[PDB]
Amino acid sequence: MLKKKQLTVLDLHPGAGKTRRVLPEIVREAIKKRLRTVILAPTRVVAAEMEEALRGLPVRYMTTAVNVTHSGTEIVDLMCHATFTSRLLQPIRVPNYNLNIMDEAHFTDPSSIAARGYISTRVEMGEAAAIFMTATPPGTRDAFPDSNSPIMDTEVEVPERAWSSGFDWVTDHSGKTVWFVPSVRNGNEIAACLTKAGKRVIQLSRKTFETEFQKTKNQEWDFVITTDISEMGANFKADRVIDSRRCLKPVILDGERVILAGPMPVTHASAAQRRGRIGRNPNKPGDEYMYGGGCAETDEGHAHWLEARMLLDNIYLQDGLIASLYRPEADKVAAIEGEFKLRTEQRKTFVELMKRGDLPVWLAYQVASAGITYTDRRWCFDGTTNNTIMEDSVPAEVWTKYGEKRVLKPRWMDARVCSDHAALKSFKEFAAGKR
Ligand SMILES: CS(=O)(=O)Cc1nc2ccccc2[nH]1
Repeated sequence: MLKKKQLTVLDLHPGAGKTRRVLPEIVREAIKKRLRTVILAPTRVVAAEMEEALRGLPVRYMTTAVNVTHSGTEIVDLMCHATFTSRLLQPIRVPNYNLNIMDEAHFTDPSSIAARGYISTRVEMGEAAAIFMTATPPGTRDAFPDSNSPIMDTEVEVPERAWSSGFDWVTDHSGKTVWFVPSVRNGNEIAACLTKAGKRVIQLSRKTFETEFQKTKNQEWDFVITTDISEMGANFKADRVIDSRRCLKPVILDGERVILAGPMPVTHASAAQRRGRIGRNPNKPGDEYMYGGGCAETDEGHAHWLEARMLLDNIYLQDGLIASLYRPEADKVAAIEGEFKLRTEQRKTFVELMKRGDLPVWLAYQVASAGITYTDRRWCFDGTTNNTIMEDSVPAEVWTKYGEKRVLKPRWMDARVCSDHAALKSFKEFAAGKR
């Protein structure tokens, strides 16, 4: 695997031991060969699990999620996918890694897709090797891969709202269930219904995942209600997955706004990763996978692949060259390579809007490419009437940094800034000049 111009897809089935068995073998061999190596974890939770798999090996943990004192001598770096892409974008030296290892390499967040594009381009240029570790490579059509133990697969209607009757099988279960929902708001309603029926429920989403995931170890629970973030190597001691088979798709309409379309079917890869939370224990056959819909290739035209192009157009590779998306996922977007390349000062604004601003890539781009500076929040209030953001059926209002109460009406409307209470709270803080 460790030869220049090699990209290997380590596509062992879920729970086959890619992280705990294969990865330390790869790392020892890379250290022996003096390959400057990066290991990319999708989440801080996975970064911490990797430390345990790699214990004793000379690895530099570029994450506050791991407590180790380093030698200062490590040639193997470990960081999150997002951290890698973030450092590429910033005016900071990122080593030209000889070996690039991406764990949970199916992750479809923009920074992960961009990292795969940058890495696969360096490999194609002859410069580097790469290993993408996932059961579900891009364009996989198999929602029912092999498992450590046999799984009971049943197609069944799954509730997406509070229910009173007709789903006794949901609550009649005495074990632990991981339930994939298409959104935080949908999980909130299902969670409230289960809590009312006497169940102990933990909810996981991107913003809450590190903190809340620890509850699955520290407290007794009957259900975990999770969005798609638990597709990325989250492990549970569960004997059932309930899968809505639904997700939200961010969609750019007319180059001018982002909507959260759906819910609509998941990809085959997502469905296989959802299912792959169970069947992991060869001593516990008969884990259950209950699924409420079919799959479709909903990554086609999904904003994350266009956002990935906005990131890659703004990453230095060599002179004016621009990294391509990883070939198997390159047709998910219709973009002109280089169309999103920004001049130095607009690029700095773009980066700050994503890093400090915590804005979605697409929205950060609209603001930065308009020539607006990071602290100029006038655009949060001068949109068309149909861009008015609503909070509990009334227009959302903030006090501007000038001390004026104004209706939140952004010039560019991206649905992700108000997809749940937490998102809108964060965007209100932004519009007010509070970060
Ligand atoms: C024990 S340490 O030296 O803080 C490990 C480390 N090295 C880093 C380099 C860049 C960013 C974070 C980093 N954390």
